[PDB]
Amino acid sequence: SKVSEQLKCCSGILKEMFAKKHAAYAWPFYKPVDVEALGLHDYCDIIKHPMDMSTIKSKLEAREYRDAQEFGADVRLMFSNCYKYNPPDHEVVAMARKLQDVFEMRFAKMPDE
Ligand SMILES: Cn1cc(-c2cc(NS(=O)(=O)CC(F)(F)F)c3ccn(C(C)(c4ccccn4)c4ccccn4)c3c2)cc(NC(=O)Nc2ccccc2F)c1=O
Repeated sequence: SKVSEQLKCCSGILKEMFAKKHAAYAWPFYKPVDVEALGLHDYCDIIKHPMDMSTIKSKLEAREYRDAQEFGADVRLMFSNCYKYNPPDHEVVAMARKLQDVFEMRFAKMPDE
């Protein structure tokens, strides 16, 4: 099915996002932001739907995403939360932009038929 194939591409993109070659900028997105350990007392107030790569991985496996668009929405939610909460000069934002570039360039090759 077109959907099965799209999901495989999504699985491949997320696997690449976890790969050692991208770890220097991907690592802060591997798991949910630990608001307690980082002392981000206002994070929950500011961000309504936290998202991270391990959460996306778990959702893909459980077959939560019906298609590439649903999967893409959660990847873009992860980056948007970073752009929303952090000051634009924060290092983590620079890292988000590098990981988003890897994501967008490969997600743009999604099979179209
Ligand atoms: C998506 N996301 C993720 C994180 C984040 C998560 C971590 N680990 S984790 O367990 O949570 C998730 C996991 F496992 F995947 F890695 C660590 C461990 C160390 N750090 C540093 C040293 C740091 C600095 C620069 C670049 C990268 N890492 C750190 C320490 C203190 C304060 C900031 N940064 C982390 C940062 C923070 C956000 N935002 C943010 O830290 N904002 C902020 C902090 C202080 C002042 C102003 C701010 F805007 C955010 O969005």
